[PDB]
Amino acid sequence: TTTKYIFVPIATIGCGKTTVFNTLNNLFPQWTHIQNDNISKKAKLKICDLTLLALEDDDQSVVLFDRNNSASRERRQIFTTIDQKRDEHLDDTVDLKYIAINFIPEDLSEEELWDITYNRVIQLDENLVESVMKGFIQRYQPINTSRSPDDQFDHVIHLKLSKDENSLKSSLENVRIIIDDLVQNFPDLIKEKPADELINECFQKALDYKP
Repeated sequence: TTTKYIFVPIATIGCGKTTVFNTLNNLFPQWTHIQNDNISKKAKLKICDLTLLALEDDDQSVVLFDRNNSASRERRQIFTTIDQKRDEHLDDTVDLKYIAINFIPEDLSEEELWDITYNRVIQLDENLVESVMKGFIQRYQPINTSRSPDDQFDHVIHLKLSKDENSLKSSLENVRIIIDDLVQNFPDLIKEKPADELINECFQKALDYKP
Protein backbone atom coordinates (compact mmCIF):
# COMPACT_ATOMS: atom_id res chain seq x y z
CA THR A 1 0.00 0.00 0.00
CA THR A 2 1.47 3.13 -1.51
CA THR A 3 -0.87 6.13 -1.39
CA LYS A 4 -1.30 8.79 -4.11
CA TYR A 5 -3.05 12.13 -3.85
CA ILE A 6 -4.92 14.58 -6.05
CA PHE A 7 -5.47 18.06 -4.55
CA VAL A 8 -8.70 19.45 -6.01
CA PRO A 9 -9.66 23.12 -5.54
CA ILE A 10 -13.20 24.38 -5.22
CA ALA A 11 -12.82 28.01 -6.16
CA THR A 12 -13.67 30.89 -8.50
CA ILE A 13 -11.53 33.62 -10.09
CA GLY A 14 -9.75 35.82 -7.61
CA CYS A 15 -9.32 33.15 -4.92
CA GLY A 16 -5.58 32.93 -5.52
CA LYS A 17 -5.53 29.19 -6.23
CA THR A 18 -2.64 29.27 -8.69
CA THR A 19 -0.56 31.41 -6.31
CA VAL A 20 -1.26 28.93 -3.50
CA PHE A 21 -0.38 25.89 -5.64
CA ASN A 22 2.75 27.56 -7.03
CA THR A 23 3.90 28.33 -3.47
CA LEU A 24 3.31 24.74 -2.32
CA ASN A 25 5.15 23.33 -5.35
CA ASN A 26 8.08 25.66 -4.64
CA LEU A 27 8.19 24.22 -1.11
CA PHE A 28 7.73 20.63 -2.37
CA PRO A 29 9.28 20.36 -5.85
CA GLN A 30 8.45 16.64 -6.11
CA TRP A 31 4.75 17.52 -6.28
CA THR A 32 3.39 18.13 -9.78
CA HIS A 33 1.31 21.22 -10.60
CA ILE A 34 -0.95 20.63 -13.63
CA GLN A 35 -2.66 23.79 -14.92
CA ASN A 36 -5.90 23.46 -16.89
CA ASP A 37 -5.43 26.90 -18.46
CA ASN A 38 -2.23 25.68 -20.16
CA ILE A 39 -3.82 22.60 -21.85
CA SER A 40 -5.40 22.94 -25.30
CA LYS A 41 -9.06 22.03 -25.69
CA LYS A 42 -7.95 19.80 -28.58
CA ALA A 43 -4.99 18.27 -26.73
CA LYS A 44 -4.78 14.50 -26.88
CA LEU A 45 -3.68 14.38 -23.21
CA LYS A 46 -6.15 16.29 -21.06
CA ILE A 47 -5.75 17.32 -17.44
CA CYS A 48 -6.99 13.99 -16.10
CA ASP A 49 -4.56 12.08 -18.35
CA LEU A 50 -1.71 14.34 -17.26
CA THR A 51 -2.71 13.93 -13.60
CA LEU A 52 -2.45 10.13 -13.75
CA LEU A 53 0.74 10.32 -15.81
CA ALA A 54 2.27 12.39 -12.99
CA LEU A 55 1.39 9.70 -10.41
CA GLU A 56 2.86 6.68 -12.21
CA ASP A 57 6.29 6.64 -10.54
CA ASP A 58 7.19 5.77 -6.96
CA ASP A 59 8.72 9.28 -6.87
CA GLN A 60 5.31 10.71 -7.72
CA SER A 61 2.78 11.07 -4.88
CA VAL A 62 0.95 14.39 -5.30
CA VAL A 63 -0.76 16.22 -8.13
CA LEU A 64 -1.99 19.79 -7.64
CA PHE A 65 -5.04 19.74 -9.98
CA ASP A 66 -5.23 23.40 -11.00
CA ARG A 67 -8.81 24.14 -12.15
CA ASN A 68 -11.63 26.07 -10.47
CA ASN A 69 -14.26 23.26 -10.36
CA SER A 70 -16.89 25.78 -9.29
CA ALA A 71 -19.83 23.57 -10.28
CA SER A 72 -20.69 20.13 -8.89
CA ARG A 73 -20.58 18.73 -12.45
CA GLU A 74 -16.87 19.57 -12.66
CA ARG A 75 -16.04 17.70 -9.48
CA ARG A 76 -18.08 14.75 -10.75
CA GLN A 77 -16.15 14.89 -14.03
CA ILE A 78 -12.88 14.55 -12.08
CA PHE A 79 -14.01 11.52 -10.08
CA THR A 80 -15.53 9.78 -13.12
CA THR A 81 -12.67 10.37 -15.54
CA ILE A 82 -9.85 9.57 -13.13
CA ASP A 83 -11.61 6.38 -12.01
CA GLN A 84 -12.10 5.37 -15.65
CA LYS A 85 -8.47 6.05 -16.63
CA ARG A 86 -6.50 5.04 -13.54
CA ASP A 87 -6.01 1.43 -14.71
CA GLU A 88 -3.99 2.81 -17.65
CA HIS A 89 -1.47 4.27 -15.18
CA LEU A 90 -1.66 2.69 -11.70
CA ASP A 91 -2.23 -0.79 -10.49
CA ASP A 92 -5.68 -1.06 -8.99
CA THR A 93 -4.50 -1.80 -5.40
CA VAL A 94 -2.90 1.66 -5.14
CA ASP A 95 -4.90 3.87 -2.77
CA LEU A 96 -5.79 7.09 -4.60
CA LYS A 97 -6.98 9.88 -2.32
CA TYR A 98 -8.85 13.01 -3.41
CA ILE A 99 -8.30 16.06 -1.17
CA ALA A 100 -10.63 19.02 -1.61
CA ILE A 101 -9.05 22.46 -1.13
CA ASN A 102 -12.14 24.55 -0.42
CA PHE A 103 -11.46 28.22 -1.17
CA ILE A 104 -15.03 29.43 -0.54
CA PRO A 105 -16.60 28.87 2.91
CA GLU A 106 -20.00 27.20 2.59
CA ASP A 107 -21.52 29.89 4.83
CA LEU A 108 -20.97 32.55 2.15
CA SER A 109 -23.96 33.91 0.20
CA GLU A 110 -23.98 34.56 -3.54
CA GLU A 111 -23.69 38.26 -2.58
CA GLU A 112 -20.52 38.77 -0.50
CA LEU A 113 -18.91 36.03 -2.50
CA TRP A 114 -19.39 38.60 -5.26
CA ASP A 115 -18.38 41.61 -3.15
CA ILE A 116 -15.20 39.88 -1.94
CA THR A 117 -14.21 38.64 -5.42
CA TYR A 118 -15.14 41.95 -7.06
CA ASN A 119 -13.04 44.08 -4.72
CA ARG A 120 -9.99 41.81 -4.59
CA VAL A 121 -9.36 42.11 -8.33
CA ILE A 122 -9.66 45.91 -8.65
CA GLN A 123 -8.19 46.98 -5.26
CA LEU A 124 -8.22 50.31 -16.33
CA ASP A 125 -11.07 48.02 -17.40
CA GLU A 126 -14.27 47.39 -15.50
CA ASN A 127 -16.88 46.63 -18.18
CA LEU A 128 -15.34 43.18 -18.50
CA VAL A 129 -14.90 42.73 -14.79
CA GLU A 130 -18.38 43.25 -13.43
CA SER A 131 -21.26 41.25 -14.96
CA VAL A 132 -18.92 38.84 -16.87
CA MET A 133 -17.11 37.53 -13.79
CA LYS A 134 -20.64 37.20 -12.65
CA GLY A 135 -21.01 34.48 -15.19
CA PHE A 136 -18.15 32.92 -13.21
CA ILE A 137 -19.72 33.43 -9.78
CA GLN A 138 -23.21 32.30 -10.85
CA ARG A 139 -21.91 28.80 -11.64
CA TYR A 140 -20.47 28.33 -8.19
CA GLN A 141 -21.99 25.48 -6.17
CA PRO A 142 -20.52 25.01 -2.68
CA ILE A 143 -18.89 21.75 -1.68
CA ASN A 144 -21.40 19.31 -0.16
CA THR A 145 -19.79 16.07 1.05
CA SER A 146 -23.16 14.62 2.19
CA ARG A 147 -24.12 13.66 -1.41
CA SER A 148 -22.58 12.91 -4.81
CA PRO A 149 -20.18 13.92 -6.22
CA ASP A 150 -18.41 15.61 -3.32
CA ASP A 151 -18.99 12.65 -0.98
CA GLN A 152 -16.10 10.99 -2.84
CA PHE A 153 -13.56 13.40 -1.31
CA ASP A 154 -11.33 11.68 1.25
CA HIS A 155 -10.61 14.94 3.11
CA VAL A 156 -11.55 18.62 2.97
CA ILE A 157 -9.22 21.50 3.85
CA HIS A 158 -11.15 24.68 4.69
CA LEU A 159 -9.47 27.89 3.59
CA LYS A 160 -10.13 31.48 4.63
CA LEU A 161 -11.84 34.10 2.45
CA SER A 162 -12.32 37.50 4.14
CA LYS A 163 -13.83 40.81 3.10
CA ASP A 164 -11.19 42.35 5.41
CA GLU A 165 -7.96 41.13 3.98
CA ASN A 166 -5.57 41.95 1.21
CA SER A 167 -5.67 39.19 -1.37
CA LEU A 168 -1.97 38.38 -1.02
CA LYS A 169 -2.01 38.21 2.76
CA SER A 170 -4.88 35.73 2.51
CA SER A 171 -3.04 33.53 0.02
CA LEU A 172 -0.03 33.24 2.32
CA GLU A 173 -2.28 32.33 5.27
CA ASN A 174 -4.00 29.72 3.12
CA VAL A 175 -0.64 28.13 2.26
CA ARG A 176 0.04 27.83 5.99
CA ILE A 177 -3.42 26.39 6.65
CA ILE A 178 -2.91 23.68 4.04
CA ILE A 179 0.53 22.73 5.37
CA ASP A 180 -0.59 22.52 8.99
CA ASP A 181 -3.64 20.44 8.07
CA LEU A 182 -1.49 18.05 6.01
CA VAL A 183 0.93 17.74 8.95
CA GLN A 184 -1.97 16.66 11.18
CA ASN A 185 -3.68 14.36 8.68
CA PHE A 186 -1.04 13.09 6.22
CA PRO A 187 2.36 12.91 7.92
CA ASP A 188 3.56 10.76 5.02
CA LEU A 189 3.31 13.93 2.88
CA ILE A 190 4.67 16.55 5.34
CA LYS A 191 6.34 15.56 8.62
CA GLU A 192 6.68 19.14 9.90
CA LYS A 193 5.84 22.65 8.77
CA PRO A 194 8.82 24.21 6.95
CA ALA A 195 10.50 27.22 8.52
CA ASP A 196 8.43 30.35 8.07
CA GLU A 197 11.31 32.07 6.27
CA LEU A 198 11.25 29.21 3.73
CA ILE A 199 7.47 29.46 3.24
CA ASN A 200 7.80 33.23 2.78
CA GLU A 201 10.62 32.85 0.24
CA CYS A 202 8.63 30.27 -1.74
CA PHE A 203 5.56 32.55 -1.67
CA GLN A 204 7.49 35.55 -2.91
CA LYS A 205 8.99 33.47 -5.73
CA ALA A 206 5.48 32.33 -6.74
CA LEU A 207 4.35 35.97 -6.92
CA ASP A 208 6.94 36.46 -9.68
CA TYR A 209 6.03 33.29 -11.62
CA LYS A 210 4.55 34.09 -14.95
CA PRO A 211 7.75 34.04 -17.05
